[PDB]
Amino acid sequence: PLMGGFGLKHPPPQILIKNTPVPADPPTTFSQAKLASFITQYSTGQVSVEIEWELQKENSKRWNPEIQYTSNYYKSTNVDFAVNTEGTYSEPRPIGTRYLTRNL
Amino acid sequence: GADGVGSSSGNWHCDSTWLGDRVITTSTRTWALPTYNNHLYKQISNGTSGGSTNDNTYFGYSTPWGYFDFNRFHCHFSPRDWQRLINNNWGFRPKRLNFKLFNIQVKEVTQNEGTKTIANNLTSTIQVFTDSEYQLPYVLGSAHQGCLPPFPADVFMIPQYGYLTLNNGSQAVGRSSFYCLEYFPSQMLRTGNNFEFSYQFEDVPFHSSYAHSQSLDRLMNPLIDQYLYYLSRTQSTGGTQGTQQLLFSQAGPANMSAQAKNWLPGPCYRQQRVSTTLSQNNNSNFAWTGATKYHLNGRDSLVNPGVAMATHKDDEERFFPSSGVLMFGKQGAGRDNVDYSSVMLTSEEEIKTTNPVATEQYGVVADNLQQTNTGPIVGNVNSQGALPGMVWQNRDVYLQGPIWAKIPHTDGNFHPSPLMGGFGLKHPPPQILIKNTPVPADPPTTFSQAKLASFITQYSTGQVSVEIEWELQKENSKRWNPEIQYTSNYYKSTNVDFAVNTEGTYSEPRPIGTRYLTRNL
Amino acid sequence: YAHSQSLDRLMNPLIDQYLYYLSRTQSTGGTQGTQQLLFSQAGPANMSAQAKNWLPGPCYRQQRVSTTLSQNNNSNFAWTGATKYHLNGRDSLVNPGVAMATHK
Repeated sequence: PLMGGFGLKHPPPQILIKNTPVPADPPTTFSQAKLASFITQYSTGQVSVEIEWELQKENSKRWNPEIQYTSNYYKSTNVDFAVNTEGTYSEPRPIGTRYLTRNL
Repeated sequence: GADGVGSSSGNWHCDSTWLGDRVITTSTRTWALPTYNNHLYKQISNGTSGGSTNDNTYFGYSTPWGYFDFNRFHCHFSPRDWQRLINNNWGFRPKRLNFKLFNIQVKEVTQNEGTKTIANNLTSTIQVFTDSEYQLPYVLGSAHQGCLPPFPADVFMIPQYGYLTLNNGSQAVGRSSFYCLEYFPSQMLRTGNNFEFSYQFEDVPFHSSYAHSQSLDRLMNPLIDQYLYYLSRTQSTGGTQGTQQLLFSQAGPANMSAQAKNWLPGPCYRQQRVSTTLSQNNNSNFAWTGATKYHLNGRDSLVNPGVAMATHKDDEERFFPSSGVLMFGKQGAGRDNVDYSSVMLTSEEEIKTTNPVATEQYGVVADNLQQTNTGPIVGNVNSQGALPGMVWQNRDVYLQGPIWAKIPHTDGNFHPSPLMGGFGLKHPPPQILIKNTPVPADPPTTFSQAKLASFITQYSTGQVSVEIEWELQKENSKRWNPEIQYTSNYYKSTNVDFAVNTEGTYSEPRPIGTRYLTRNL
Repeated sequence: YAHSQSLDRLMNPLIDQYLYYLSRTQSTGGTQGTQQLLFSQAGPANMSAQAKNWLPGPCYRQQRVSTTLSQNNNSNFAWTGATKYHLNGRDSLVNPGVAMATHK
């Protein structure tokens, strides 16, 4: 992909879900038309997903230290990647995936 | 059991599997069953004492019961899956069907001032039974409304069940039959339970989908003559005197009309002809008056459609018989006195080969018996019965049309097959009947002889699923050039056909005939 | 046995049909008789126009006779106006004929 990530020829299927429509009380006398009324409705539940990942271990002889992604040492108003006063979770900056080095 | 309220009693199957020749098609819809007749049986009638005439008199009952009607094709075939059927196949017939109710939930409702409020009633039940002994009037096959809506998102209302019986005028005779449906074994269902049964269609002929490539009179060999002779000329020709003489000839390529032919066109029962162009039709109302009718028990009944007959001959598109063709509506078309634009007109053109044109005479026969002094006179046969040596084609079926009908059980019938098309059956699929189990309101403390006149307003809803295993007759043919196929327009349009519109109203633009592929007669 | 349902009454009294028939050939309710094709559905109101799947049995007419003497004509039509079939020059009266309802 241009956005990055993995291209796949058989991606994970997409799950589709809908409330089963519940019609309100239809009239007594038959009517040809389809039922235009329904009971306002919504549903809630829990969903769980796991992904088993495979890693390629980093095996390298570079003498000096590498570069690593690390949180700031210095004080700040409030913790990054954590909630704020009013409870709004916030992530300050994007995280690149490339730090460790490899000989071309 | 292991069902209970917390668990759902079924799944949702809408699918079509093409397995070799067999093709399994299933469907599912959401249904809602209103209480009918405040749980009463009612004698209903229409007397001619009112504006009604003697033809419209009926006598009958309207029961609280209601019945699932799946009888129409468009229930069981998605238009694409109905395309694969008519493009690739000569013929098809059903074999066995299966039927399921499930996820039944019952509800009640109360009216408190203007507040209209619904709740669930867990214990309340509904009753379900099929007639497998055919002990009831079988009212499917008259193409009444209310069949499972084509587009599976729709939710439909189960139609009320009633029937008609003998009358004399508005009153009834001694043979008038009554039926109390609660008098049959039925199953009572609770929101946990489901209902299922399996049916098997009786042996039935493949419905022919194809158009003969050879008109019935053209079976000859173009090149070769015949060894038979016919009477070409009664009068000595090329002389000043008209002396009569019998001369004979052979019918070759030159004159093909006189050739001896081994078969006859199908039977013919005339219709009146009508043009879509208004100026061409007469100025009058001949609709009912000049209509083609049959007289029964003093009640003149219009013949709709009538026997299967070619709609219009070659190089006239516009003329169609009065009642001869099935006529559907466009989506959202009015009920009564709606203009021509809203109705759709099926056409018989496929069968023009083997059957006579509907609006034209079948044949000509001699009226008189000739003599020296008597000139021969020949009359028209407007209606011609069946004679030995006649072949014909039954009426085509359409995506909207009915699938079957119940052959009446009588001692003598000639080639049963419905006029609407479809399959005739001597043991059709049973009809399912269903009703809310009536729940009485609080009766008084002191005993009362009278039956309980109050009930809790109620309705129920659930899911229904039906599958039909079909058998196909594969199309095996050597025709060199391409066939004709049913295909959607290539050119752009406001919006897709057979698909929803802006406001969400599903619509089907035109009927779909079953006959494209060709077969050598 | 005697069928409890006359052949034209097989319908459902309550429900309409989805087929249409030709109700009226002429624009109605105007001073001018301009012809117009209007269509309708046959419901409970008009049951005669409904599309029916079968036909009455075959028919070969007979002459009608009343037991009341005054009502019948004054003549001998017995043999003369009889319903006959012609075979090999010998006209043979049809007795009884095909099974047909005696009187309406």
